[PDB]
Amino acid sequence: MFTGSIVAIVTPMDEKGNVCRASLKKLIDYHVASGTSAIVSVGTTGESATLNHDEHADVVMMTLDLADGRIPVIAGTGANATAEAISLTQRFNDSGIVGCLTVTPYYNRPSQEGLYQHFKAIAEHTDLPQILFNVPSRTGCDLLPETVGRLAKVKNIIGIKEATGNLTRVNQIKELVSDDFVLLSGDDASALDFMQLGGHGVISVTANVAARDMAQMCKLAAEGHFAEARVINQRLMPLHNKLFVEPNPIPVKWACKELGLVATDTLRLPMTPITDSGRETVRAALKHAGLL
Amino acid sequence: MFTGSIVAIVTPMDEKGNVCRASLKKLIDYHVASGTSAIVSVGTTGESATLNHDEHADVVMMTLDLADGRIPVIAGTGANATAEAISLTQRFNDSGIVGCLTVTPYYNRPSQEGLYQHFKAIAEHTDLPQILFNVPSRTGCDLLPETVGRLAKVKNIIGIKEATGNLTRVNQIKELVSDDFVLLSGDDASALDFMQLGGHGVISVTANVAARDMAQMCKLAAEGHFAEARVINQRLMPLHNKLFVEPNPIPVKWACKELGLVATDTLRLPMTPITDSGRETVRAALKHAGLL
Amino acid sequence: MFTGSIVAIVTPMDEKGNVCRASLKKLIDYHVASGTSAIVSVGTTGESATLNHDEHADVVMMTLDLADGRIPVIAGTGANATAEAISLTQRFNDSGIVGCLTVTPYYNRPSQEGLYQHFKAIAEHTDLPQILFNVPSRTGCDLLPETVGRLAKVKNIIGIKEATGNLTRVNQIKELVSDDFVLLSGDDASALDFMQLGGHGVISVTANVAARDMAQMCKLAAEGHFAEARVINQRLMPLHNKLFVEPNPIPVKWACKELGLVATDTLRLPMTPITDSGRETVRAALKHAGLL
Amino acid sequence: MFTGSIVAIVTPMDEKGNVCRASLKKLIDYHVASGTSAIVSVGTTGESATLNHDEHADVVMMTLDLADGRIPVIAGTGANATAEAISLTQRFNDSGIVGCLTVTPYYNRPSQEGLYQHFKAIAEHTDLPQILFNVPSRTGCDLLPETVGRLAKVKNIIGIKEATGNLTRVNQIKELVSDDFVLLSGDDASALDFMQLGGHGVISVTANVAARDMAQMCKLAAEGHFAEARVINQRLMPLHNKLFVEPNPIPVKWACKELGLVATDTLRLPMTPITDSGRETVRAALKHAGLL
Repeated sequence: MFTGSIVAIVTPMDEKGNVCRASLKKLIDYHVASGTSAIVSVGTTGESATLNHDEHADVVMMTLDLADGRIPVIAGTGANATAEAISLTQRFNDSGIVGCLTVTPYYNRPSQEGLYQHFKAIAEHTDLPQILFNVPSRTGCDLLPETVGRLAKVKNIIGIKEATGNLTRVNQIKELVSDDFVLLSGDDASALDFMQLGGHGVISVTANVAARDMAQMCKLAAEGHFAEARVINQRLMPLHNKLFVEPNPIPVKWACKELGLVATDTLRLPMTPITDSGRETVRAALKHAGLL
Repeated sequence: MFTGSIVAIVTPMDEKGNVCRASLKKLIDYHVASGTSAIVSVGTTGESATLNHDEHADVVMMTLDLADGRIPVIAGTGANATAEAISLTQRFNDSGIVGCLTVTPYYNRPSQEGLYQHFKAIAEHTDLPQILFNVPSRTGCDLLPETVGRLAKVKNIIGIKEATGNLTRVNQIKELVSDDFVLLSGDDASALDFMQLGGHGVISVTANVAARDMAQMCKLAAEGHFAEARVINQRLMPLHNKLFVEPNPIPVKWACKELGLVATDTLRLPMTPITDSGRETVRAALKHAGLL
Repeated sequence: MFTGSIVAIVTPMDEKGNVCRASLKKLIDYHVASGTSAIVSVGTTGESATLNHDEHADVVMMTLDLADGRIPVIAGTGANATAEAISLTQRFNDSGIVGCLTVTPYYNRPSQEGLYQHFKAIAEHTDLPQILFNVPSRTGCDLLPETVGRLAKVKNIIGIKEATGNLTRVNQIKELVSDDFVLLSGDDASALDFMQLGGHGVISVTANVAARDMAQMCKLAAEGHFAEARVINQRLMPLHNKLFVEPNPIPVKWACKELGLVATDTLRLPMTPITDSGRETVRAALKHAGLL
Repeated sequence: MFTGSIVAIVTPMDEKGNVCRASLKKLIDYHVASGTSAIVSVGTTGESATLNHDEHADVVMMTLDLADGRIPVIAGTGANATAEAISLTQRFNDSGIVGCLTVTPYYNRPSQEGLYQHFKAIAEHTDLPQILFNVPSRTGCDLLPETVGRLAKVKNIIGIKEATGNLTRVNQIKELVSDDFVLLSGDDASALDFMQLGGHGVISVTANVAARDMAQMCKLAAEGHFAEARVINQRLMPLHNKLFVEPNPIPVKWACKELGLVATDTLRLPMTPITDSGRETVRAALKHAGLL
């Protein structure tokens, strides 16, 4: 499933930074019960940056196992070297995942033509559906709509997570691609606007802690009841902003811990513990959402 | 040596995309003869992003052996995961490299406190001199002068490659650190200005193909003879700019091949072959510089 | 009328730069026949910058006279000194205009509190409805939603022309103001998106030359037929962009001349004649729109 | 004189918002005694935006008479309409001012060709020396070095006040113009760096309240004694920054009043009184500078 509220799930860790199975199970049970459409495992919010490919794979397999068919799982598979992205993708073939979320190469700043060849080659060497992921603030490059349109012609490139926060992109992309190509927001604070403009859902950080509200908001939005959805969004808006008051996923892991959904808020360096000021900002956002 | 013209050297490759030993030797001899003060091996211009850590270590060791004590070699050791940066740094402990060039974590956007804990841990796991590297347009994050001052108090952290193109940083950093701390431009087009403000040199892309002029420009600059250094800078300014007409190192590798310095201009995806129009652009800038 | 397609009308000039009555009449007849909701007289596209207050007033009175009750007229009245904005506003009291379009002070970069006091004082000393105008790219300041919300409580501040091109502003403002406060796009290329998000119309440069299409697009948008409206918008999109290929109103005045709607494309300095390249770009956009 | 520390002088006002003659005389005496090289009368810091042209001419003439041949006076003559800039310039022909400081048209965003025709026409209607003024954050447009080179060939255009804060412009402009062409910082915080790169001085806001230190800093800089100039710059750096904590000239006028240099800190709307928090911020920076 590539529609509705999709959680960009945290990788819960113990005090030594290793995946905590008991916390992860609890989160998955929570998403099943709360009506989340799918789980992105080991994307950016899941600390893909600081797990090696072995641990990355373990977490995705553990997520599949615990999910036990009750909720679809999409694996993060992005890399800034095309050969590495292919290799990582091969690790998940015939695993049970329903798709992959794959980011524009970060740091090395390829051209549009380079981005096109990068994703075409990934797509060629798998049967798994691919969701492109654009986030220039993190990567230093910007997959423009024209190039998205070229890539949408590839059979198994089926959608895009668009995280510019630039809402003009929704209809620039939409007019260049087929009606079943999926447009997903990657920016929680502008996500309802994104859907109102024609987007089909959101890959969401807020959904980690407000899963039920997020699920209802996205369904109301898909039904065209945008005013009914804005009431919920307005409740969630302090969360949409303050979950990024310190680098993601520091705030959301703290929030998960405060709610009792995970055992510890431990991250891996270069992420560092939440400051006390961040604590009180996030706690106030959780209260505004009605979660504490 | 952490002063004068330091080349951010390309990793020349055969048509298969693997390191070409004869081309690399030719490049190193060229830098020895040209007066280049040091080599950065497998930094960004050397395609650190598309080489695995074993391949990257093989290229550093091969560059060191080929230099044969004639020119100091600095290893690129950057990673966006701290444990991974330590691990890569440790491959070079007691190897003969004189120091490491280590970038701010890219993509995961750490806070200033995160940047501090990252570089500090790295420095504590090595005896090698560490040069910080700040390049916000590639990384999505910006190591501010205040934090550079903090890290400069670590015995082992001895300078910064500053690639913002924002020349105010030279004296903001200088007043916060000791006189022994080295300040290096990471932006060829503004590097002479950077030295005129008190910078000690440049880690240069232009130097790959104009090593003699670059060495002489930096020597004049260190001596305070700025007007004569500008005459060289003006010859070189089209290269400073046009070597980024397409994503680096696509232009510089083609220019190396055109000058007979390397056998092929092959790169790894997501870098792609230079376009015809970029070919003509770089040819004209080489001509302007008097090289072709 | 402050809803639908509102033309930011050109001030047609003869060869000496003086208002051309015959061309202006033709334009007004054209807007009456084409279903334009209203005319903004002597706003930015009408060269408010280069007419003095006497000429400014003459053009607005001439526009009223020629309009002859058939179409409502809104006068541009903005100034970067509060006392000048008041004085200019007093010139139009009891003139027949239905409202004023008043820009954030440009150049002097006041604070939010300053912007609040600026517009409150203007509003206090007239009965005429006021439409706030935010356009940071031109002014160097940005009237934020919070401050719009404070100003909306003033009886006769009735709406805003929002020209950031940042579509998140629509619902940020809307939730802070009453349901009859009017939200108008000031950015043609993102205007349909703006209306789809809840905006009530557009103060438009494209409407100078594609009035009928613009009127229909805005009505379809108000009725919720967004797909039907996008077909028209897609026809107009090259115009929405290329009318700004050179500084507005240079392209649109040329376009008006090519269509025969005005006698000359003359502007006042520092606007200069369209280049030949601009000519062919704009002509191609007019053809794509089906106007030539 | 178009060299050294040139003050962008406030227009001190009584509580009614009109020019206060006793405060202005006190300021001019202060600059004569302090070693300030020249006064810019009714530039931006002098509230050119909120004074009509008659009031602005009255203040320039009063500043000239009070200077009584002891210190050269430069008139601000900027306007975004070319005919208006000419008219204002002509008020000062044969008046005793030594030159004009004239800004790129703000708000109407002319092309580079427009900027060329604007400044050229102005220069042709006067015998007075003209200093160009580029400040893109206020004006919405950017006079590039290439165009500065073009205008410098006009006999009458003799320098530029560069307020981008982008220090690369110093040598981009310098290589395109003759050695007689003057380069002046318009950004106090980067002005010493600007002079170290070959700049000839600064038109300064800081100098309003720290005229002695500024004159001495610029004198040391012209002599090449940069390290000793930095010691002064560091004393002054909190002012360089905090004098813009609220929109200029709100902070500098309050600081003038606190030092007993003017009778009131009154400004014209849309500038508003300094906040309590800004009061405390500016007080601390004055203390740091050793003035209070």
